[PDB]
Amino acid sequence: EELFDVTVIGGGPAGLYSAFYSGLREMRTKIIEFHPHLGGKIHVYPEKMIWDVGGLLPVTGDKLIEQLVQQGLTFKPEVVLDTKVESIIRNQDGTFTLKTSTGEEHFSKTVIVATGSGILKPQKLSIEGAERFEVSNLNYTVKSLKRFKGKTVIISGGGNSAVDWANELEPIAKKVYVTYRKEELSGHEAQVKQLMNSSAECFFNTSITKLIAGDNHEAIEYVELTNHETGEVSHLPIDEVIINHGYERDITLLENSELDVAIIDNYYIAGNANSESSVDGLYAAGDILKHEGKLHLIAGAFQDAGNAVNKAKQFIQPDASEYGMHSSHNEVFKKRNRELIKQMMK
Amino acid sequence: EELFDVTVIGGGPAGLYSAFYSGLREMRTKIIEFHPHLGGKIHVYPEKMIWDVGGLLPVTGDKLIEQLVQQGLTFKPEVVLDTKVESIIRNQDGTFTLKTSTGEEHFSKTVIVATGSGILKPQKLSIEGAERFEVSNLNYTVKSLKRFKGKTVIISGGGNSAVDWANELEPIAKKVYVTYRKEELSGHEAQVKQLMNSSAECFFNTSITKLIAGDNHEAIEYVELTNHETGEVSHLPIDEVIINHGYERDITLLENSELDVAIIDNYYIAGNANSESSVDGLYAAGDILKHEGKLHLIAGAFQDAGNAVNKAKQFIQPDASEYGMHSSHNEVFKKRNRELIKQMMK
Ligand SMILES: Cc1cc2nc3c(=O)[nH]c(=O)nc-3n(C[C@H](O)[C@H](O)[C@H](O)COP(=O)(O)OP(=O)(O)OC[C@H]3O[C@@H](n4cnc5c(N)ncnc54)[C@H](O)[C@@H]3O)c2cc1C
Ligand SMILES: Cc1cc2nc3c(=O)[nH]c(=O)nc-3n(C[C@H](O)[C@H](O)[C@H](O)COP(=O)(O)OP(=O)(O)OC[C@H]3O[C@@H](n4cnc5c(N)ncnc54)[C@H](O)[C@@H]3O)c2cc1C
Repeated sequence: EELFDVTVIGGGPAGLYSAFYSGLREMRTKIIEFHPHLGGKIHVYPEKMIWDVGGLLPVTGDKLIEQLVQQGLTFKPEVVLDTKVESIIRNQDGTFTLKTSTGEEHFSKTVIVATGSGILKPQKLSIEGAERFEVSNLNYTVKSLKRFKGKTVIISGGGNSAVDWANELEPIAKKVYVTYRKEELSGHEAQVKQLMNSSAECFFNTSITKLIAGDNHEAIEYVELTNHETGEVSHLPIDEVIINHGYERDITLLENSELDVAIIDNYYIAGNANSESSVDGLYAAGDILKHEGKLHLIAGAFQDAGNAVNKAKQFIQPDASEYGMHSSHNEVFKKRNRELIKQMMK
Repeated sequence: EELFDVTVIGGGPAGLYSAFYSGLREMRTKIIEFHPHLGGKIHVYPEKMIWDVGGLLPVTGDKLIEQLVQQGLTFKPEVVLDTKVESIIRNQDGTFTLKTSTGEEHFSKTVIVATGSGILKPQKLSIEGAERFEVSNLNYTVKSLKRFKGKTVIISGGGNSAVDWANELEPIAKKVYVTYRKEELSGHEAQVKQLMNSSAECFFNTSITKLIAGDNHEAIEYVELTNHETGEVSHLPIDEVIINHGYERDITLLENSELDVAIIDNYYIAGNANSESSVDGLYAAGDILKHEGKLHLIAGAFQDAGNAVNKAKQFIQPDASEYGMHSSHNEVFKKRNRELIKQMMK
């Protein structure tokens, strides 16, 4: 059949390294991700420097996502993006059937749940036809600090990530505006006092009411603002717009599944130090995995993934070795290394 | 006193990441390594490509040692190189005294044992004054493939690690010689048959009996060979000499200690999923740590190290958080990020 050895639900660090290590151990591997892009929660902070991945000199999240996606695809898994896994069923023969929000079905000998803290969607701007500018200069994350160098940015919404974004764009942007719909910027008073003594201009009881494209482009050239307590309707020229109205979560995967998988605190999968859940051949890796030695770092996701994959290989092939062969000596990389070495000699 | 918070014994991946994460959590950190150079077992294979470190695109061991050492020194720990720790003593107050082969003493609130598989020294060539040529062209490891491009190398010894080197130098070197003192090349018949089908010339019952330097330099220009069954004494011009007569191990650290530490299989530290040993404030990380979920990868060294450090911080400061703050938002990196961002904006 179309029966995979290992199917990975989720495309963040845990899922990607599962796909990678599953390929290192020569299993037919699939990875299913909700978003149209792989990478996981790091898409929430692609502009920050990341210092605590073992062996990485500091990189931005954006560059880290690049490296992880490349590593996850080394063995060319079946990649199913734009797909919400809706439920997991354990068949009587012991294999698994994954049902997507479409009803489409996937089949696997083992499943590695790497859904992290779930499906995150940024809450969209409820302005008529605002999606036109998503392809240009209407953002829901700070994709990179350089993107905003010398530009004029307005941030809609307060608190959440808003105060933190403004504080890191203040020394980079030409000007930073913040518009909040309440009275006080809903952060913690530690970082809101630096925001107000510095080069950020705040508008309270205001919201964006129309995105005005250029007569020459389709980028946002001006923005219309509206006061909720006085009533004034002003216009403002900007180079970039960033929306921060929060995130929507979807964690329904395991509730919607008929599986006696043990769950901690109504969300996390109750696992052991080897990433095993209470259902045979169903493993958890990454933020979804909870056990007494779970390390709440990206570095821990790699360990969960490797432990999960190593268990899956022996579930499928009992006489398989219990540990994967070190990459430095694994012939699985012979041809790939061949070209890399040929470039190393100039 | 000179009482450190965390002292790390061993400077490989586990030790290096312990020092880093110990610095991330703002503890006075020391790291002690036997060799003149940090890096650990990766120095045994600095010429190989490493694919399975989470988030690293394939890089050589040489480059990985570079990256790990830089990360391990991020917070400028006290680095004691060229130093063998001989024993660990638990003081009455619960702190620790580490005694070096000199008798010098180090003091710590916690110890993180990251000694891997022990102190490794390559078995030296027992030829009079052969160490003169170590600084020139007599090597005991393949430091890099490019070093040997288009060169003529003689490799002494015929063990399984001898055969592996020749097979990766065959398509790079101009010519490869292999000399073994026994009758049959004591590898496994899988790669020993590949050795003989190519441009590698083997000499059996042979060993080097004198190294002949250049009259103009002091590198080895010719090498003297001797047949152990015929008796011939031939001479051979070579560019590089590589000795592979095996390694000497030193694992006496935990036998020499009067410490009630639980040891598995007469070597490993018997730990839990949080890198705790049976002695309070004494942690183990990396290849020395054994427990049911230990991952035998560099990737696992990072998890062991992080879990150990997080436990040490709470051993030293009970009210400290049990998880270290994520690097992407940790003010401890403010000044360093300041400089990096200034370079990122051109
Ligand atoms: C703001 C912030 C900063 C951080 N900074 C650091 C740092 O500096 N260093 C560090 O080590 N860690 C950091 N972390 C932690 C790090 O983000 C997590 O450890 C890591 O992202 C967890 O990886 P994961 O793959 O387990 O989960 P995730 O990264 O959340 O990946 C889950 C993926 O699976 C998808 N998914 C979920 N449910 C489904 C479904 N039903 N069907 C299909 N796909 C689904 C999601 O869309 C997502 O793409 C930070 C976290 C946050 C929130
Ligand atoms: C040939 C080979 C290839 C490998 N390839 C891979 C690969 O591709 N991927 C992968 O993930 N893993 C690989 N590994 C495994 C990897 O090398 C180990 O997982 C890793 O080195 C463990 O790190 P460590 O810091 O725990 O131990 P080590 O690397 O052994 O570090 C221990 C350090 O402590 C020092 N030390 C020991 N005793 C003392 C003492 N008493 N006083 C002071 N210092 C002391 C030692 O000199 C050494 O520097 C490979 C291993 C080998 C042997």
